[PDB]
Amino acid sequence: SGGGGGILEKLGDICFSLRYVPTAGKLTVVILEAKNLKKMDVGGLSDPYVKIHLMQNGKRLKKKKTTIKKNTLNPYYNESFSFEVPFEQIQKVQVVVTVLDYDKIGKNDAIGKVFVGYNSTGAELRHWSDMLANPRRPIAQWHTLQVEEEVDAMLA
Ligand SMILES: [Ca+2]
Ligand SMILES: [Ca+2]
Repeated sequence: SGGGGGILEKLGDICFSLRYVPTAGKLTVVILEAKNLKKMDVGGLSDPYVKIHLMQNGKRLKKKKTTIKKNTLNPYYNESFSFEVPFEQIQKVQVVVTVLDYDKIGKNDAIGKVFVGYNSTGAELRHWSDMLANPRRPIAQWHTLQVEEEVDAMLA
């Protein structure tokens, strides 16, 4: 129950898998696809890429990013990323996933973001809990993107 703050924001959705291997402390995130993304270019679509941050206690510990897909609101990525998180800390971290529009000049604006892990709620918490309940198994799930203002207030 609960969560769902981004549902009516019409920013789009992201699908990714999570896998956690406790013995090795290996956390794997596969960015699969995004859909229904907000348009971010005047006269056009968006040039989306995805950023992943590992966080704890308001600090960005590690940063990864996908390749950029041009001129689409429904990008497919299928790009894998791994992090090292010891099992004693896996319930105390966040994985933050942000979709942005690449612009050749100017700060790249976020479309929206979500996080899973500590302090996550709703479908975000469910995905994380499913990952932890099933060591070694990747679990794929869709998530609704939420405005950065809101998500960042929860992460800070
Ligand atoms: Ca733009
Ligand atoms: Ca752009």
